[PDB]
Amino acid sequence: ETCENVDCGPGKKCRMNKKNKPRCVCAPDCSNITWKGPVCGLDGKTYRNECALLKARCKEQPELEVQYQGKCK
Repeated sequence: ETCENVDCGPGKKCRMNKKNKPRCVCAPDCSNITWKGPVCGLDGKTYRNECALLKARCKEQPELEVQYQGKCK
């Protein structure tokens, strides 16, 4: 019933939802990133930046990566 003493692991952080229940939500660390502009994902969708691609990777697509820098065609 609280975020205290709850370890979500790497890439996740605990957060209380609208029901006062602690949940592990995707909170990827993006400090290691080099290119800071938009990136084209292996799903063919552009992401405003890699940080966002990592969030989506963690939330829905495990095999998602950057297939090239810049916007997708």
